[PDB]
Order: sequence, then C-alpha cells, then structure tokens
Amino acid sequence: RDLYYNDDYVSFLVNTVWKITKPVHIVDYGCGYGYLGLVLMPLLPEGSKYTGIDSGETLLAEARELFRLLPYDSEFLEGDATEIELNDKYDIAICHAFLLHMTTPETMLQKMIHSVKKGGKIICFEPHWISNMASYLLDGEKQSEFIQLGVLQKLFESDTQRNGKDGNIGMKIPIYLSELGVKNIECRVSDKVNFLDSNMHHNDKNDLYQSLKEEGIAGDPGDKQQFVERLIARGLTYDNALAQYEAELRFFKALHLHSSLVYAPNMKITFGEIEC
Amino acid sequence: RDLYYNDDYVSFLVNTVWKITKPVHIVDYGCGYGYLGLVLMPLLPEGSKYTGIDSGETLLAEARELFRLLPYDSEFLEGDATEIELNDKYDIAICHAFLLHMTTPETMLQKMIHSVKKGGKIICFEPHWISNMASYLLDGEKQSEFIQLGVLQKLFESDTQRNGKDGNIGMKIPIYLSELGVKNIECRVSDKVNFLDSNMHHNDKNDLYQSLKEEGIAGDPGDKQQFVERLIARGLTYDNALAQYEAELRFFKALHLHSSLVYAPNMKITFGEIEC
Ligand SMILES: Nc1ncnc2c1ncn2[C@H]1O[C@H](CSCC[C@H](N)C(=O)O)[C@@H](O)[C@H]1O
Ligand SMILES: Nc1ncnc2c1ncn2[C@H]1O[C@H](CSCC[C@H](N)C(=O)O)[C@@H](O)[C@H]1O
Repeated sequence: RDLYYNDDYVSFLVNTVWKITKPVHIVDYGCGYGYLGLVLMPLLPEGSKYTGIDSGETLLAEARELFRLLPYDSEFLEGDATEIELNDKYDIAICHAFLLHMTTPETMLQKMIHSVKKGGKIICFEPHWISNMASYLLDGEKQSEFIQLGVLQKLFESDTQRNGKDGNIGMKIPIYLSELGVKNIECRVSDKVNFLDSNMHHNDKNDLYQSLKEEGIAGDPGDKQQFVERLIARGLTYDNALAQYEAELRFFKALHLHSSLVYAPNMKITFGEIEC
Repeated sequence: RDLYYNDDYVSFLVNTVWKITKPVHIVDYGCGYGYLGLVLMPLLPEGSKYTGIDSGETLLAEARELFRLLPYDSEFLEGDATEIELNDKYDIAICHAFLLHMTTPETMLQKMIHSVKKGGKIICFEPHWISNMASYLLDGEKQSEFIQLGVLQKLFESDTQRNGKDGNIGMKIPIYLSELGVKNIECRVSDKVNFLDSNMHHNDKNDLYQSLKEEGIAGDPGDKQQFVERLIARGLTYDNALAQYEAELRFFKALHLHSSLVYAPNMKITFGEIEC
C-alpha cells in the first residue's frame, strides 16, 4: 500500500480528479483480501458501499475479518469473476493488479464495464513491469549491472505471447477501454517514489527496508542451473538467461539496509466513463 | 508543458504537498525562456517573485518579452549559473531539466542550496530518460521492436561516464540532496500520461500528435552509416548501434496520426528542505 501510492495523491484522485462527492456503490474485481477497499473507502464519501469479488475462499475470509472491524459497509462475493453474474449496476467498477493475470484482458474488462451503470466509472490500477524495472537507482552500482532491461523487455513480451498474462498491461488499459467505447479516458502514473536513504537513521528507514524485502525486491535468484533453464523455457536464449541471473545475483548482494535506493513502482491508473 | 505535467497535479504539489500559502521569492536556475515560471507562478500565492538565471542572451530576451505581458513579478539574470554570485537568499530554489546538462551536478546543487534561506526549499524537476523510454506502448507493435532498452541502458550510462552529463539524474537528486544535508527529502513522479487515442476524432487529438512530433518523438534516424558510427563513438558496439538504428527506423515508420500511443514522460520531481 504505502510502497505503491502516496496517501495524499490517492485523495487527490478521489476529490480533485474524479471529484467524488456523493456516496458510491463500487465493485472490486479480484479484490484479494480487500486491498483497494482499504485504500479508497477511507477517502470516499461517507455511506459508500464496497463489494469485492474473488475466488480465493481463504482470501475472502481474511477480507471479511479485516473489514469487520472497520466502519465501512463492505461485502465479499466468492466466485469466478469471468463467469459471475451480478444483478446490480455499480457506480464504479475497479480492480488492482488483477487484469495482468487474465489470459483475455479485453473480455474481462468488457464484463466489468457491463456491471457499471450509465454515467458510471471504471478505474483500473495495473502495473507496468518494464517501466517499474527501469525505475531503479542504486547508489554505487550501474543499473545495467543488476538489471538487464533488454532481457526483461524480451522476457515479458514472450510470456504475454504465450499464456496471455500481461505484466505490462497497465499501459494498454487505455487502448482496451477505447476499443470498448469508454469515454473521457485518462491514465495517470502513481506519483509514488520510494527512497531508502543511506543518511536517514530512524525507525522509518528500517521499516521501509523491511517492506522492500517483504515485496521480494533483490531476492536470492537461487540455484543457477534451475534459474537459467527456467528462463530459457520462457523464451530466452542462454546468454540472456545467464546475464539475467548474474544481474539478479548482483542485486541480491548489493542491496542492504545501509544502501541508498530510489524506486518508483510506476503503477498505472486508468479510468474512463461509461457512455450515458 | 502540457506534455509532461497535468495542471491539476502541479497545483496539488503546490497547495497540498508543499502547502505554499505565503508569497515566495523563488530563483530558477537555467530557466531557459522561463518555462518553470510560466508553470508555477500562476499557482503560487499572489505577490510571489520569480527570478530566472540563464546564459542564453536570446533566451532571456524571449523570457522578458513573454513575462512582460504577464501579471507576475519576474526578473531574469544573464550569467553562468556555475559562477554567478547572488546577493539575496530565496525561499525556494528550483530548476527544470537543467542539472542533466551539468558535468558536476552535485556542485551546482550545492550552489543552489547556498542560495536558499534557512527553512527554505529546493525543488528539482529532472528527467529519467531510461524510465521515460520504458514508458512507451504502441498498439500493433512490440516495444522491443522500436525501443531497445538494453542498448539505451548501456548508452546513457556510457555518456554519463564520459562528459558527466546525466540523462537519468532525476532519480539521483534525492541521493545528492541527502549527501548535501538536505532535510525532509521526497521525490515524486509527475503523474502525466499522454494518450494518442486512435478512436478519438477531435482537434485535441490532432494537437497532441503535433506536440508529440515537435518534441522529436519517433524522429527520422537519418543516414544509417552516420548513425551507427555516431553511437559506436559513444561507447556502443556495432551490433548495438545497428539494433538501435533499426529500432528508431521502425518507430519512425510505425508512428502516425492514426496510431494509438501511450506515453508517461516520467519526469522526476525531487524536493527537500534546508535545515534551519
Ligand atoms: N476468475 C477470477 N475470479 C476472482 N479472482 C481471480 C480470478 N483469477 C484470478 N483471481 C485472483 O485475483 C486476485 C489478484 S492479486 C490481488 C488483487 C488485490 N486487489 C490486491 O491488490 O491485493 C487474487 O487475489 C486471486 O484470487
Ligand atoms: N552555466 C549555465 N548557466 C546558465 N544556463 C546554463 C548553464 N549551462 C547550461 N545552461 C542552460 O540551461 C538551460 C537548460 S534547458 C531549458 C530549461 C528550462 N527550465 C526549460 O525547461 O525549458 C538552457 O536554457 C541553457 O541556456
């Protein structure tokens, strides 16, 4: 949450850009444990309703227990978002890091749109891995030493061509929304930038490091052979998978609590309106 | 201007993030024709003073004529920003796409800081070419086809190692500011995303295309031989310079008025405070 979005910036989107003043009925697809709800409900007009959809039974159990303690009206539906049939029309349909797992993104977006009432809105929070990866700066190390953008670029394109899952879908949402007839389409990059400051000595700096590691940043690549073979099987040559391995190994050994790291997740927020 | 920043987002930074309520005395280094002033003065408290510094005589002539028609108190000083000696202390020292042209960024930043009064602020608007380049999506084309991130990554790192000019300095400002003792350092990514919509048929869509081209997006690479030799001389191999050429040629031929393009300049806005 606090690693991808600034609290003040999300409030900016809600109150200034989207100008939401009246309570809204929102549906969140692939809500997980209700992340997007924990982010937006506090900023939405009092009286707003939050409905999350997810197939993970355990996830919904955590979500329910989590929102049980909150003063927000929230409900969670268990079911396959690609087949679930809703009976109501919502003011806003949203999702966070959901569409990138869909083999047929456009279709799922189509379904989300159909669940929105005329004059309603659709907001998608999706990542753009390639811009995310290019948004790294490690003091004392050349980016190309621990991040092979060229290899990553080919790798993410290959995976998408295979199963269909698009890790860079965040920048394509505007186009999918356009083809689907959505109006007033606009995309925005979360303004969030994380800065692990080597000269900041405070508990907050230590907490940021913990969050970074819990997110898997600069994780151990593991067994070299399994790694190279795993990548080669995804559409990469041997010299590419190797360069990638040595790159990840370098990052694993270079990053530590005392380091200076600047990172902008580059999350993509696309929204548009449903033709009245 | 409108290609790199959203009007509402800049106002957000001024009023909500920086919370500037009292009129401020700001100095802009390498102001060019006064771009940053045309952007911030309208949003700053009435009574604010704008002072720009630049070595380009013609540039300052245009700036003066441009601000002559405006209701903002503005003055332009002609001189080398790396040697100019100011007699006053400013509330805020700023710059836009200036530090990337400095061979010794840290030193110039040091000078900017010295021109700021205790309790004052320093705001730097600098680019991050690599994240800018990775932030491209062209419908109907694979990013790796018209943009070689791997080559660009090596290329920009090489240039920096040579003359010292850093095209990716935007993400390093926080670190330079940290070493210089600046407090409350925070970086933000402009939330701007340009979307040339193939399904939008309106004069605004045509204007966006014009702006994109005037900025040099997808420009003709020119003579193949001169191009490859030019890059090789900058620290790249032959197979890299060639891949780069064919990449730029593809973009030049693929992008047109009817295309769907999504682009997030990824400008980096770093700011901090001078200890008082
Ligand atoms: N057909 C489907 N229906 C519902 N959920 C699905 C799905 N296919 C994949 N998912 C899932 O989609 C979610 C996306 S990952 C987590 C998303 C959540 N909004 C967050 O940002 O934390 C997972 O929790 C997982 O259960
Ligand atoms: N030592 C120096 N003193 C003043 N200007 C300098 C300089 N070294 C380079 N420059 C310049 O720095 C500027 C940076 S490019 C333009 C910056 C302007 N803020 C804009 O965004 O439009 C140029 O106008 C050029 O004149």
